[PDB]
Amino acid sequence: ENLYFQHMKHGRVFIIKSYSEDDIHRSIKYNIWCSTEHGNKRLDAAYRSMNGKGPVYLLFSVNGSGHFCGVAEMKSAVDYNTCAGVWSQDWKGRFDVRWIFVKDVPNSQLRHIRLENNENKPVTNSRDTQEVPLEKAKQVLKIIASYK
Ligand SMILES: CCc1[nH]c(=O)[nH]c(=O)c1N
Ligand SMILES: [Cl-]
Ligand SMILES: [Cl-]
Repeated sequence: ENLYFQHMKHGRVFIIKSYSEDDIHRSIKYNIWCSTEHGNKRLDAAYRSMNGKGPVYLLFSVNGSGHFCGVAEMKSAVDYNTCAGVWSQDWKGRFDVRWIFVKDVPNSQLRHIRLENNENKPVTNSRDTQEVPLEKAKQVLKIIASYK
């Protein structure tokens, strides 16, 4: 048995959807990310209200790719006035992350997990910065960690 994830009771988990493999590569290399304006606001609020009591996890997936590509933890609030044009298309600001898992996990492994906060759609049909309920997030994390 593996009961690790089933015992975490603090933490918030968001889907990250990127159009760009370049941005993913840059994020892994430099441990930074940037979302949309409303995406940045959502993550920032979750980071600041969490007050170090638990992690904010980011489950990354390239739009159209058919798989998730890894997991990172948010590691700073959003800095909204930073150098422009560092990403594939010319985004306002930056926050620190720490990538803790880089592995392709097919959507087939995950599509049976549905989000009650998103019309019961499969977690694999999420938009950028879709939040995941913690009990579903525990299931997703365990599948990602278990995939070979
Ligand atoms: C700048 C990183 C980023 N952030 C986002 O929210 N959507 C994307 O497609 C993407 N490449
Ligand atoms: Cl890894
Ligand atoms: Cl699919």
